[PDB]
Amino acid sequence: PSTGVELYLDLLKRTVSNFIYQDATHVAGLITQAAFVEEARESGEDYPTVAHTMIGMKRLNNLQHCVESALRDGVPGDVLETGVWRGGACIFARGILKAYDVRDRTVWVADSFQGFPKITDDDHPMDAEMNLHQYNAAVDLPTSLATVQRNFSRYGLLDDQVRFLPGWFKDTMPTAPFERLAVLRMDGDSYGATMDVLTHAYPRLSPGGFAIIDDYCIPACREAVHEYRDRHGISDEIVEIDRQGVYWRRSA
Amino acid sequence: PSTGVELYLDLLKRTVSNFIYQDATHVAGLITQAAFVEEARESGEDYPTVAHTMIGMKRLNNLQHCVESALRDGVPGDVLETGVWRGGACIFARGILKAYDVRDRTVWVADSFQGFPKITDDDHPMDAEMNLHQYNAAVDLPTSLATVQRNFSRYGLLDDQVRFLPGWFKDTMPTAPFERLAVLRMDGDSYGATMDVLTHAYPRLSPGGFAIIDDYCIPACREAVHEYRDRHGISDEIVEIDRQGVYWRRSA
Ligand SMILES: CC[C@H]1OC(=O)/C=C/[C@H](C)[C@@H](O[C@@H]2O[C@H](C)C[C@H](N(C)C)[C@H]2O)[C@@H](C)C[C@@H](C)C(=O)/C=C/C=C/[C@@H]1CO[C@@H]1O[C@H](C)[C@@H](O)[C@@H](OC)[C@H]1OC
Ligand SMILES: CC[C@H]1OC(=O)/C=C/[C@H](C)[C@@H](O[C@@H]2O[C@H](C)C[C@H](N(C)C)[C@H]2O)[C@@H](C)C[C@@H](C)C(=O)/C=C/C=C/[C@@H]1CO[C@@H]1O[C@H](C)[C@@H](O)[C@@H](OC)[C@H]1OC
Ligand SMILES: Nc1ncnc2c1ncn2[C@@H]1O[C@H](CSCC[C@H](N)C(=O)O)[C@@H](O)[C@H]1O
Ligand SMILES: Nc1ncnc2c1ncn2[C@@H]1O[C@H](CSCC[C@H](N)C(=O)O)[C@@H](O)[C@H]1O
Ligand SMILES: [Mg+2]
Ligand SMILES: [Mg+2]
Repeated sequence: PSTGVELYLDLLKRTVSNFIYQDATHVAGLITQAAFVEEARESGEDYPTVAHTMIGMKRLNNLQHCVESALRDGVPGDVLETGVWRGGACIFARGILKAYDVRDRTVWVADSFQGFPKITDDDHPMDAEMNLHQYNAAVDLPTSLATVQRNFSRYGLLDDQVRFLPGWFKDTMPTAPFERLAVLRMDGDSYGATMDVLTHAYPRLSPGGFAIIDDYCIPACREAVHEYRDRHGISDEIVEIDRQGVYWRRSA
Repeated sequence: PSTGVELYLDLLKRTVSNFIYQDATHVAGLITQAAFVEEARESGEDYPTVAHTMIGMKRLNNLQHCVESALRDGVPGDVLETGVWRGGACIFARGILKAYDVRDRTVWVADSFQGFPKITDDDHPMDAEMNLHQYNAAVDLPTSLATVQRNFSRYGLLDDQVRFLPGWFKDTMPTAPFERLAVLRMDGDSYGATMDVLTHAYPRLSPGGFAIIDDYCIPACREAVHEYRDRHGISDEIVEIDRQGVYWRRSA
């Protein structure tokens, strides 16, 4: 990075993922030690105790790629992340728009702001077995709307181009008041959250727009992706980002 | 802030002072609670447990003012900080040069890298009384050269335009290899450290350059400043920054 924009976006990635102060990770899943590990934060594989995003540098770089490509190529629409936790990825998205002085696109921040949902008999069997709800406390996942707003304000990026969609995706997505998306970033882990958002938000993704599946390594997530793509006859190349995420670019 | 440069430098200030994650302060001096207090970090009056600078937002803004004015006005010379702790103010200084693609100026980082010196019989009576050495561990002040280098690297700002002057100022300043300074930032607290640097570095401060006295609220520091100014017939207006620091701009 040499230009002001390049320096800003580089620093913003380093800051939301907190390579700057390198906070400890929660101990959960495959992470058995609390110590900061560079490689884990680089590929977004730990559970930061303090950092504002857990998606890591490779998926932040991907988000930047997708937003910049949409801007460059004149792909119409907003940016939506479904599953935002402390807000770091959406903060970075808003910063990208800020850096290029884009005044006519919005970052939509969608989340229960309550962590993973309690499982009921309505849930897909794979979601029920996985029961993501059980690790809400373990990785400090429930994060209120007020806290996420607090966090945008800390980098000076809380403004009218950031809009919030509080609630469960099955409830908020069908009538969410955006008309077009240039980037749809899905990070809700489950079959349910993935299918909710593909069903109700993907049709508003512009041709040339990007669909990012953060959690593709999770079998329930991946099953929703393939079910949805099969149903709609979507054959757009699935491109791998790191050990967790993939994306495709919508051809039509 | 709206340009890439403005956004970058704004974020860099917020990051080195850690308004982003808002670390606790040490409980020392007039600070009686550990909790982050916005006003205290804004004015640089606490003792951050994690942040890379303790000078606060107002004195960061002042440093930016002085460096940008020197660049704008074509004042020749490098930037020197005497007393750098974890390096945050010097990191920010390097960032300013980076933002404007300045390739012909250096940030000089001068410190014992060991905290305040033990008092000897040679010390000024006010320094002996104050005995700053007593506070080293309490506010985690001793910070090694390796750690400071580590810290610049985290921002991507460790390069050949950052040079280090390890040692006591009375030892390092008289023969420090720089020829001219555009900004001289003094943050060594004591009569001794202030007089060391005024004596041996100030004569290399260019006309139009800036002399920043971070610690002017400390009587021993202020005593050195007026003794030095009186000796050299310096009458340049002393301008307040906040409740600790002042600066003047050199006319003669
Ligand atoms: C710590 C929280 C995570 O828990 C996990 O990562 C939980 C992984 C469990 C422990 C695994 O199960 C174990 O596999 C071993 C090979 C054998 C072991 N024996 C005893 C049976 C067995 O316990 C995995 C394989 C369980 C299966 C069902 C699975 O795929 C679980 C996924 C759960 C992911 C949980 C949510 O993590 C999310 O992962 C995404 C990839 C990230 O992007 C991020 O998404 C927002 C993250 O959210 C915190
Ligand atoms: C905890 C470490 C600091 O300890 C301090 O901050 C020391 C504060 C002493 C205790 C103060 O004295 C007290 O003032 C009260 C209002 C009343 C109280 N009664 C009993 C009289 C009285 O004790 C101050 C006013 C003493 C005078 C001599 C002074 O200015 C002290 C300077 C010593 C500063 C110590 C070093 O702090 C440095 O202060 C600079 C202003 C900062 O920019 C920063 O510089 C690098 C910082 O370094 C950690
Ligand atoms: N069905 C659902 N409806 C709404 N939010 C959901 C949901 N299932 C999971 N979530 C939310 O999905 C998020 C997954 S963590 C998301 C990580 C985030 N993108 C980052 O940058 O770090 C959590 O905040 C959780 O509250
Ligand atoms: N006589 C002396 N010679 C060299 N370094 C000294 C010194 N007296 C004090 N110091 C150093 O002065 C520093 C004061 S703290 C400086 C704070 C720093 N400018 C910031 O941005 O946060 C300490 O790092 C200490 O090691
Ligand atoms: Mg994920
Ligand atoms: Mg000071």
